[PDB]
Amino acid sequence: MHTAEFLETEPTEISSVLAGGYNHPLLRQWQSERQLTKNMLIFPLFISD
Amino acid sequence: MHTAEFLETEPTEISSVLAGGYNHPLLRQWQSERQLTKNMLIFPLFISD
Repeated sequence: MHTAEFLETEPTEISSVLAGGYNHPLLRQWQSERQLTKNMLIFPLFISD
Repeated sequence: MHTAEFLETEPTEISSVLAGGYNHPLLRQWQSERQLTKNMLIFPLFISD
């Protein structure tokens, strides 16, 4: 029977674990370099004669 | 009479003029690396037994 194989692995290296920083919704905001504010938007206008 | 002296100056170098970037209130916000949002604040709490 084709069985599910599992390789022999070593203990987890701390340096591989990044998931501790983006597992919560608020963290996904915490991870951004800069947040989006309304006073960041420039609306274009096309004036006609 | 002590009079107000004024030295002989050359034409303005563009590279001296930075004022074009912070003369408006909204520009003072435009100049910040990152804006302050409410979801950036962590309120401390001291729980008692």
